[PDB]
Amino acid sequence: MADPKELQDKFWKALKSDRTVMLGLDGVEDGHARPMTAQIEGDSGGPIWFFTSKDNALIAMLGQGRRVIGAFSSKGHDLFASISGSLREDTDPAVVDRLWNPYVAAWYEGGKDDPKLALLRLDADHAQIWLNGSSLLAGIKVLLG
Amino acid sequence: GMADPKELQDKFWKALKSDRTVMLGLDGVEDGHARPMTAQIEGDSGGPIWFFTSKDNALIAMLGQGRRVIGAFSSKGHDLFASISGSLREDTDPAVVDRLWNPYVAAWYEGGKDDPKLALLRLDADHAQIWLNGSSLLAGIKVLLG
Amino acid sequence: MADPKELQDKFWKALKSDRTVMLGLDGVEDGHARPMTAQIEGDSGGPIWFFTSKDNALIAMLGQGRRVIGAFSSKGHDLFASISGSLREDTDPAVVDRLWNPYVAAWYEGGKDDPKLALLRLDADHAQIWLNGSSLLAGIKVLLG
Amino acid sequence: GMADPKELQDKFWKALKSDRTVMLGLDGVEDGHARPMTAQIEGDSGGPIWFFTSKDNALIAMLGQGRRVIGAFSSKGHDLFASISGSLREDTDPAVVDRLWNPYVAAWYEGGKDDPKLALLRLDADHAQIWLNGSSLLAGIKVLLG
Amino acid sequence: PKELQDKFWKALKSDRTVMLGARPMTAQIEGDSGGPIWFFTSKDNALIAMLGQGRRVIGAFSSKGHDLFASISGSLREDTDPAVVDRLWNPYVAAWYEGGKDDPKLALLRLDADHAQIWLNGSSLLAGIKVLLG
Amino acid sequence: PKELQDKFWKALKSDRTVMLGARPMTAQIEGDSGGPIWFFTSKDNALIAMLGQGRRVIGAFSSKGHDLFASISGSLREDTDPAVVDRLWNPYVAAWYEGGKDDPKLALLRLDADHAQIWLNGSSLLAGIKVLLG
Repeated sequence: MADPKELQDKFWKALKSDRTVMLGLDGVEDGHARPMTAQIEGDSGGPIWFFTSKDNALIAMLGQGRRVIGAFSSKGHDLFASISGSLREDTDPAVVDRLWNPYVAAWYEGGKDDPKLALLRLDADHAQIWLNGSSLLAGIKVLLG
Repeated sequence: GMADPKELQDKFWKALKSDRTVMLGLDGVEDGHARPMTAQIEGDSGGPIWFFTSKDNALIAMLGQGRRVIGAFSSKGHDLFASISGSLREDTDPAVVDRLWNPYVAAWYEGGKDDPKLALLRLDADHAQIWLNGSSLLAGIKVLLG
Repeated sequence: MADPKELQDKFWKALKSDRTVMLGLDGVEDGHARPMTAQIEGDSGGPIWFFTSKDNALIAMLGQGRRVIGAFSSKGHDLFASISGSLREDTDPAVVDRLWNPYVAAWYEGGKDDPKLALLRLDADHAQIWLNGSSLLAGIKVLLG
Repeated sequence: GMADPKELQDKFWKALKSDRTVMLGLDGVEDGHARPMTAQIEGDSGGPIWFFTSKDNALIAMLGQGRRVIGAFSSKGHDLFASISGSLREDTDPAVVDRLWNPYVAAWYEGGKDDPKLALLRLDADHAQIWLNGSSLLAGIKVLLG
Repeated sequence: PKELQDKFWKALKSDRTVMLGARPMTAQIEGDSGGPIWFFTSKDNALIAMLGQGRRVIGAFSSKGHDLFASISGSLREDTDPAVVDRLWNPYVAAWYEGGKDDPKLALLRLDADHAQIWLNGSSLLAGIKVLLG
Repeated sequence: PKELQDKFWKALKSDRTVMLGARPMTAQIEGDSGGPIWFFTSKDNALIAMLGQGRRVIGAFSSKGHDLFASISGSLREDTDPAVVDRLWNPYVAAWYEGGKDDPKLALLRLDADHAQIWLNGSSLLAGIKVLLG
C-alpha cells in the first residue's frame, strides 16, 4: 500500500516553495478566495502563517476563529489541494521574530515594531490533494502539405 | 492601464482558456465539496464556463435551478489569481456536449457522448476578483566582492 | 468526425513558434537526433528550412536526399510529433533572401553572401502527432500535522 | 564549467526525471516506430531508463536480447536537448514493476500489476549527446524615442 | 526599426524595472508606445536633490525572459504634477502610499528619453557534447 | 550578507549578461563564487582602445526571472592571457571564433569588481480588483 506520508510531503514541499493559498471565508468578502503568501516554520507541518496589516478587512471578522477552505496549486499545476481548518489573528512577537526575513521586512515601514503589522494563522486539520499528471493521447498520422 | 477592468478581464479569460483548472466549492455551506475541475468556454472570452463531469459528482444533486459558487483559479505560472462568483447548475445539452467535445474529454468517457454517467455543469459567471502577482524590490545591500 | 486539419494546424503553429526539430539520419552521426532551428515560409506548410554552415558534417552525407525522422515537441510539452521525409542541401539565394532576418544574420559574418552559409531543406510528406493533456488523479484526504 | 561532462550529465538526469518524455525509435531501420514514452529511473541519476508499456507495442516484438535505439529528449522549457543512445529490451521484472509503480502508472492499467497487457522496457543507456539552448546577442540598433 | 522600438515599449510596459544611474526603479508609461517614462518614488529618495532642473541619466533595461536588452539615454527630473498623478493612479500605485495621492512622502519623476540602443537576444542551440551515461 | 552575495554569483554564472558602460556582454567566472569576471570579445570591439591600463566601469545585471538586480562597480582591462584562455576554453566559447584560440580577432577582458549593490526582487500579490464578467 502507498502510505499517505508521501502525499503530505509533496504538499508541504509545494506549499513551502510556491506559498500562495486562496483563502475563502463563509459569510465574509462574498466568500471570495483571496490569495495570501503562506509561511511555515521548518519544511513540514502547520500552523500556516500569513503576514498582513492591522487594517485588513478579515481581522475584524475572525474573532476567536472562523473556519476556512484554502485553494492551493503548485506553480506549474502538478498538484492541487483543498486545505480546511480555522483562520484567526495571532500577532505573536515571538512568531514574527522567527518568521522575519528581508522579503517580509519589505512589506513594513517600521519593521517588526510597525503598529500596522498583523499576522494571521491557519490551523489546518486536513487537506484533500489531487495530483495532476500528463496523459499522452493516441498518435494520429497526418499528411503534411 | 494594467489595473483597468478590460485588461484584467482579457488576461483572466486568456489564462482560464489555456490553464482551465478551477477549484469549485458550493457557497454558504458546511462541506463546500471543493474540488478541481476543467473549465471550457466557447470562443476566446465570455461565459458560460462549462465543466464536464460524472453524474455521481457530489455537487450535482445540490444544484437544482442553480446554486451560488466560488471558483478559485490560478494561471499555471502563478502570475494571476481569480476568485469567480456565479451560479452553477447542470445543463447537459446535447448540442453543447457536441461543440465542447474534444479528444481530451473523449478520454474520460468510455461510453462517449451517450455515456449515462456524463454530466455537463454550467457556471454562469457573475463577477470575479482578480489579483495579479507583481513584485516588490527590496532595499539594496552594498557588499564587497572577490 | 474530427477532421485532421485541426491537428495539422496545431502542429504548424507549434513548429513556427518553438522551431527546434531533432533530426536523426540513419547511418550518419550514430543516428543521433541533433536539434536544429526550423524556419517555414508563412504560417503553414513545408518545406521546413534549416540555416547552417558549409562545413556542417551532414552536408557531405546528404547527396540528392537522405530520409530523416524529426522529433518535435512544443515548448511546454502539450504536443509531440514524429516528422518523416527527406533532408537535403538547397542553398538557394532566393530562399535565403526570403527567410533572412536579424536573428539569422547574427549567425553569419558576411551576411547573405557569406561563403560559409548553407541551407538545408526537409520535405516532410507526413507526421505522427500526439497531444499531451493533463489528467487529474482521484483526490486523497490527508490529516495535516 | 557548464560544458564539462559532469554538469551536463547532472542537468540531463534532472531534466529527464522531472520531464520524462523520450521519443524512442529503433536504430538502423526503415520504420523506426518512433513514439513518445515516459522515462522512469530509480533514484535521481543513472540508468537503466525504464518505460511502462502495453504488450502490443510495435517495438516489443523486435527487441529480443536488445536492439540499439536513439531516444530524442527535450526538457519542458526547451533549455536542454539530449539524444540518448543505448540498448532496449523487455524486462518485466515483478520486483522492478513494484518499485516503479505509482498512481500515474496505475492509471494506465485497469488490471494493475497483474494486467496481462503490461510490459516494462529497459533502456540500458550507453551515452548521450547533450545540446544546451543558449542565446545569441544581436547587433545593437540605435533608435530615437518619443 | 519601428517594429524593434515597439518591442522595447511592450517589454518596458510589462517588465518595468529600469536600472537608472545607480538603482532599479519601476517605470510607467501612458499608452502602449512612446515616452515620457514615469517613476513613482518618495521625497526622501537620493536622486531628487541631485536632479534639480533635470539631469542626464543612463538606464539599463532587460526583458524578463532576457530576450531584449536596452540602453536608454534621457533627461530625468521631478514632475510631481497632480494632473499626471491622477491619470497614472490605480490600486497598485495606491498600495505604495499610506496617505494616498496627498501622501507628503510621494514624489513622481519623468524621464524624457531621446535615444536608445536595443539588443535583441535570440535563443541559440549550443554545441552538442557527447557524454558516457552511468 | 554572505548568502546574498552567493545568490548574485549563482545568477551571474547561469544568466551571464551584464550591461557594462554601454553594451550587454556575456560574463564568465572560474568556480562558483568570486571574481575576476571575464568577457570574451573581439579585438575590433570599441572598449578595448578606450580601456588602456584599465578603466572604471559600472555593470547593470539582472537575473533571468528578474528576482535579483545588481549594480557592479570595478576595473575593466584587456587581459588576453593564453593561460586563462586555455582554462576558460570550451566548445561554446570555441563556436564564436573561426580561428580557435589563435584567432587573431580574439580578445579577453577581465573585470576586477570591488563593490556591488544587490536588490532582491520578491514576488508580491497586488490589490484585488473586482470585475463584472460577460
